[PDB]
Amino acid sequence: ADLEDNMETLNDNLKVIEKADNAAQVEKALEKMLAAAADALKATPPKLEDKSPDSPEMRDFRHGFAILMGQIHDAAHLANEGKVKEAQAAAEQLKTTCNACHQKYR
Amino acid sequence: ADLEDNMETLNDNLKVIEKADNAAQVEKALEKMLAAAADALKATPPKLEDKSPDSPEMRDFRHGFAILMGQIHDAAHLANEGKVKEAQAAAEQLKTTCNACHQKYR
Ligand code: HEM
Ligand code: HEM
Ligand SMILES: [Zn+2]
Ligand SMILES: [Zn+2]
Ligand SMILES: [Zn+2]
Repeated sequence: ADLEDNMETLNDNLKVIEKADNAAQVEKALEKMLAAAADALKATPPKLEDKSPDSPEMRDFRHGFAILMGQIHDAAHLANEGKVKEAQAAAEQLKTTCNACHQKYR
Repeated sequence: ADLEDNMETLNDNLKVIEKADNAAQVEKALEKMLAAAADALKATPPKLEDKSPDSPEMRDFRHGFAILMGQIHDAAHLANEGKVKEAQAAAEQLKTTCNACHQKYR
């Protein structure tokens, strides 16, 4: 998947998490988000097309996913434990990260 | 990249880290390692080449990388602060997460 498709995946699954009945659905949705975030980390977003691979901006971008994958992983543990609404709230607070990178780079 | 190439990148940077001259270099290598761990996440190891991508084995396999990227992440911050030494000792203990996975799965 390219970046836009990976982002849609992060989007489709946050939606699923909000409305899931049970832990297993939340946990799965979260696995799917982890994979997409991971697959997207190597992308070059259109706004940063003209900076070098090793530029502070590109490194910042990559670090944005390291945060995101970190919180996703944590949300995965809560859901894996059976804690549905804590997991759903962990998915909601992830949005800070989505937003802080869209402000800079989308 | 394929899994061999990613593991090569992991091993390689650890040796760049073991003998780095400044914090910048430790940070750069740790970052390269995070990206190679990100990319490897979705590989299927030869040990599980017959297993479904959603088997319990493959799940536990992907967890190993989630854990490893977390620890790389924290090591990256010690590097970034400029605590070169502590970062070098941090990277050395990552080998636990390397061997732990290798022993189950390589
Ligand atoms: C789970 C949290 C996130 C959600 C729900 C999300 C959602 C989205 C959506 C819906 C789009 C529109 C793309 C399309 O039309 O298919 C998009 C674009 C984009 N996102 Fe995210 N995102 C998240 C996290 C992030 C993070 C952490 C970063 C950066 C580190 C990021 C970087 C970008 C960029 C650069 C674009 C523009 C892509 C392009 O035009 O090629 N996103 N995102
Ligand atoms: C910094 C930590 C790690 C280092 C330095 C490392 C290094 C290596 C090396 C040198 C190899 C031999 C393959 C080659 O010749 O390149 C290898 C293979 C392998 N590693 Fe790692 N590894 C690390 C962590 C992990 C983790 C966390 C996992 C799984 C969660 C993993 C899974 C595997 C597998 C499945 C192979 C066999 C692939 C093959 O050679 O066909 N490794 N790794
Ligand atoms: Zn892809
Ligand atoms: Zn960080
Ligand atoms: Zn974990």
